Amino acid sequence: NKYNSEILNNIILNLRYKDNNLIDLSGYGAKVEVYDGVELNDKNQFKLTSSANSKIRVTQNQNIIFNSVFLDFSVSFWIRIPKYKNDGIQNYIHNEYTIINCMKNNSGWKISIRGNRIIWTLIDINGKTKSVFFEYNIREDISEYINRWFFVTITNNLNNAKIYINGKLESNTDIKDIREVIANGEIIFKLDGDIDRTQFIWMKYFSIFNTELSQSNIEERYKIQSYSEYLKDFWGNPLMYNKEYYMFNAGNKNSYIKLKKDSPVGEILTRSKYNQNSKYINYRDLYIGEKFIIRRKSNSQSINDDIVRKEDYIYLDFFNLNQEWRVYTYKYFKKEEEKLFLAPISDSDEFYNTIQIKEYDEQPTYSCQLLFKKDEESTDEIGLIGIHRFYESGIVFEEYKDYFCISKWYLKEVKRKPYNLKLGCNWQFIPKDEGWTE
Repeated sequence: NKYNSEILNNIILNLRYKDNNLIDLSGYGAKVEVYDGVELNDKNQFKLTSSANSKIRVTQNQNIIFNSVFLDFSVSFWIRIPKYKNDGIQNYIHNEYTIINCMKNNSGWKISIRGNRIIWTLIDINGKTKSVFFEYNIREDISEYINRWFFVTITNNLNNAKIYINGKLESNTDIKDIREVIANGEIIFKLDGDIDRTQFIWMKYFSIFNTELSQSNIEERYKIQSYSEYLKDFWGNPLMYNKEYYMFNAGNKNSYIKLKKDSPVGEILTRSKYNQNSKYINYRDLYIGEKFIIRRKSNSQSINDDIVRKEDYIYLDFFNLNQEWRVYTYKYFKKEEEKLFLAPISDSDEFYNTIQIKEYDEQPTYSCQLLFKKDEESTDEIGLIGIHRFYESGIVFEEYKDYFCISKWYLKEVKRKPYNLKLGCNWQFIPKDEGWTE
């Protein structure tokens, strides 16, 4: 409809990937210099490292007779900040480093990071300062932010500086007392401060607007830049085939899958937690439970790797001590839910092995759903993969226990609006990542 141009309104700088480089497609033609230390890929993601040559310099229109200033302006971008090093806590919490700086005659703005806090700073013509920040908890079991791509938007008008995270307002600072801010300085993208040589930042879709973006407009941009045909992993990157993944359940965040001893089923256990005793941090381990791997079903030709897309037909396997086993459901079960069947790769006609990976959520998410159908062409849906607490009435036992299950119930629950985010049928895949050490 070319009606999707709405999120381009008032844009004055739009950094985009093009021919192994970054260029401003705003139409105002800013000069962009990307140095050799900046890693760039087609997916619009760029990485800033500790290297001196890891920087980006953007030059804007020069102001000859008068000073160029902003009244209302906004800054948009996605970012992924790696988790702190357990052995480098002090440096993480105390050393602030600039990631992006835009100033001329000591006036302008900048974005800096101090540990788990992202900071927006304004400096007027007098040197007067004002800051608004977003800090995410580092003592939480499962963080929605640490080492995961998330959307940032900072808007400014003459009275308030607001920080929006993932389309929602998180912080606000009264800036009425701050004066004019020089806006045409060079914009330097580069890590600057006393940082660990291993520190890095990933950023994507950096843009500036010469207006105060509305929440409504920010939400739409959030939705549009979150949209993709491929599914994503726990970190927000594209989901792939033939890649080792630990499985996470949105509905039961502190649980993981473990092949139950002496059984062909997966039991659900509680995640181990940070063992040391730092008073600053806490988290549940993520690299635990069975190591799963997604294999392409339909047309399996020399599968070495690749991207998983919505509606793809797959095989959900996992390694049982070097051997690659598979996840199945019995073609027959009468309970509302039953235990999934874990076993070697076979063609048995006693159970279903084909899964279709879906996305029932209409809003941005990194979760997906796993559905077993009679077959690819059939519309008879068997059930969705999830977690359910069964009742093990032993002759003396009398105990309830969580199992990796399939459920007929979910099939109707995923239909309810708004889409249920708390469902135990929402999964996320976690691959080892340099940004997360435990």
